[PDB]
Amino acid sequence: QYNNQNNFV
Amino acid sequence: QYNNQNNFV
Amino acid sequence: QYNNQNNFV
Amino acid sequence: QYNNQNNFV
Amino acid sequence: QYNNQNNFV
Amino acid sequence: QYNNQNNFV
Amino acid sequence: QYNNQNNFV
Amino acid sequence: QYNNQNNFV
Amino acid sequence: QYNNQNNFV
Amino acid sequence: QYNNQNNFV
Repeated sequence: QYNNQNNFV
Repeated sequence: QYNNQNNFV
Repeated sequence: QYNNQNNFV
Repeated sequence: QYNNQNNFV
Repeated sequence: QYNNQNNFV
Repeated sequence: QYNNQNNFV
Repeated sequence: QYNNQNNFV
Repeated sequence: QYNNQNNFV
Repeated sequence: QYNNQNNFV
Repeated sequence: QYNNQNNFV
């Protein structure tokens, strides 16, 4: 299981 | 299972 | 299962 | 199962 | 099953 | 099974 | 199974 | 199974 | 299984 | 299993 999340402001 | 989410403001 | 979502503002 | 959604503003 | 949806504003 | 979709704005 | 999707803005 | 998705803004 | 996703802003 | 994701701002 590969879980990825990223936020760029 | 591959789970991906990204936000670009 | 491949799950993908991305938001570009 | 391939699930894809993207939003471009 | 291939599920695709995209929005371009 | 070959599944292909592309969007060009 | 080959699954491909690309978006070009 | 080959799963590919790319976004170009 | 080959899983690939890339975002270019 | 090969899992790859990259973001370029």
